[PDB]
Amino acid sequence: HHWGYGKHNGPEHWHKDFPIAKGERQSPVDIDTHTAKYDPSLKPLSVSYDQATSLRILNNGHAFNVEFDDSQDKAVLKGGPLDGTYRLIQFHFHWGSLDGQGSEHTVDKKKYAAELHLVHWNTKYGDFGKAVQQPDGLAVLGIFLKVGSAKPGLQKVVDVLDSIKTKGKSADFTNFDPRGLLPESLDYWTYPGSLTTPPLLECVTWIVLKEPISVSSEQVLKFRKLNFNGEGEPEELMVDNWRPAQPLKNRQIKASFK
Ligand SMILES: CCc1cc2c(cc1OS(N)(=O)=O)CC[C@@H]1[C@@H]2CC[C@]2(C)[C@@H](O)CC[C@@H]12
Ligand SMILES: [Zn+2]
Repeated sequence: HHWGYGKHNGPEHWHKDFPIAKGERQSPVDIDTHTAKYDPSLKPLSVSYDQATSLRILNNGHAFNVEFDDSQDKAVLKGGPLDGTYRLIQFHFHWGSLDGQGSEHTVDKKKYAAELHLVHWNTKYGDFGKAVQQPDGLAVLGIFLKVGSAKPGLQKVVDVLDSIKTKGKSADFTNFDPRGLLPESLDYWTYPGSLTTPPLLECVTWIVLKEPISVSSEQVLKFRKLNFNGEGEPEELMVDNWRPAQPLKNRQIKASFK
């Protein structure tokens, strides 16, 4: 009876195994755009993905991860609120059963159809497992998806999903360029928070882009054909794999823009 997103093991249950669920810097949150404060002094984001080396795509039973070779500085995030250099290790998404829900963060209570998480770790901690133990260990770039025009740079991801339908399946996934998933603007909101799934560690500097990307109805429909279950187990569609907004508590969300 491990954690998931169902009635009996979903977000309202997680605190029993992971009491930090009720902690002081949990994610996601609602971004109240009127209350976020512009922070001049915030630096421009630097996203350097030209040498990114994707390796594999994996269905892990709650999402699918596109994993990268993070054994050298090849794809890094710097600047913004960040001190130092953070290396891209993977990206994944959260999405809904309907276009009207699926994002983890909300904007003035608005839910998007999905949310992309580009996960990076602070190189001063040597590797990802040590980084998640630190309050400034990770930087996650969050990008909202709305349904409209297709995102051509997403299509290679969509087309391999048939090969990783069930939990534990993986496939080769080389030469994928994550620059094709970024919106035009890098304007962002930032706040200190956590992993959004168990173990809910409070190790993340969240950087959430203001501008969503558009994906087509057919693209997000293909996400919804994935399974939470393993092969040969009863089929449960991988949909609504999002945690709802958590209390902001004693945090201020900062904006990079007026
Ligand atoms: C930031 C991406 C991330 C990493 C991890 C999870 C979840 C992720 O999603 S999210 N939405 O970006 O927060 C949950 C499983 C975690 C993992 C970090 C590494 C571990 C903590 C392992 O040491 C033990 C369980 C693993
Ligand atoms: Zn995530």
